[PDB]
Amino acid sequence: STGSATTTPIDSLDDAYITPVQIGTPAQTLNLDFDTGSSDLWVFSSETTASEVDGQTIYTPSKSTTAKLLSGATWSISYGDGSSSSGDVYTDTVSVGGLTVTGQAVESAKKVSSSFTEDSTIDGLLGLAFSTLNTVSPTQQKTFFDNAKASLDSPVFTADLGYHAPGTYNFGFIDTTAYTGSITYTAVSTKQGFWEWTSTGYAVGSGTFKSTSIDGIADTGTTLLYLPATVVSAYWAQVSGAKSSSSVGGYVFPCSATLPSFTFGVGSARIVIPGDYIDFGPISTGSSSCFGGIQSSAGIGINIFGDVALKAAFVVFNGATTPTLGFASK
Repeated sequence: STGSATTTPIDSLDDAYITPVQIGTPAQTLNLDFDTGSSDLWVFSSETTASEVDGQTIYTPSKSTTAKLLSGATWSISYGDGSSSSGDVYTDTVSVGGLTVTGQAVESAKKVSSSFTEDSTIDGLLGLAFSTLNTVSPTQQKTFFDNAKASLDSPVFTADLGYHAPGTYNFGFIDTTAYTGSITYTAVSTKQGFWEWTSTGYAVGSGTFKSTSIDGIADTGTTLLYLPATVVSAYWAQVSGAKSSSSVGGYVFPCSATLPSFTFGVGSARIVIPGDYIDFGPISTGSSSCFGGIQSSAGIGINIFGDVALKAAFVVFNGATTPTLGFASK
């Protein structure tokens, strides 16, 4: 089997992407944030505190003939941005782009933090990291990809995110028309539960490539590219007037600037992020200070190849016995 679904930016900045997911019988379609940096499929639901729902589409398990409470199971998650959610668990039929998993754990939110409430476009998350991070207790549950893997033609999914445009998530096959050149594959460590790999270096604009190992995660659930402070400082030094602002919370730059590209290494291959991908617009409406899309990871504890980096590539998440990642230009 295979599945193919379109993923769509939630706003004009590509702050996140949403993909429609069918849950239950008859289907209830919710728009989920596919997140290769976490491992819970959770949804706004009929059980979510009413004051914490503001425009999202909710899953109502009582209206699904295939929904079953997973007796005794609860979940609770905190994300790297300070947001959180928690609730109980059903099993139900979940389909993505024509690919169906029966008995998928669907984590029903009783509580969500304010950042989720305030984002009416995201009805929940679908985690695509390794199932070792799944928060369900006392019986940890598998991700949608883990449950589907055995039935897939090939044990892979691919992320093809668009710049200011829709893209595609494919399950079970590699669309050879979706990229240029060849896919370069690189080793993955699953020791932290993430799609963790080592980039071979970087370049700023037309500058020379710096060979240096940068360990990081391929994370579709993070908007920006978070890299070591040395690398980020070298990038922003090429933009006149750019500075790190503690009050804003990162590097800002004059909105009048033309940004240079940023290149990262995948083995001997190179992925070029055009400068425009690094512009996240005015820090506040009407401001002439613009927020940068490459930021320091120094306060995180890990480097994060988020959407800014991933949208420049066709990315293969290879879930074979020994997982690997693949990157191609497109």
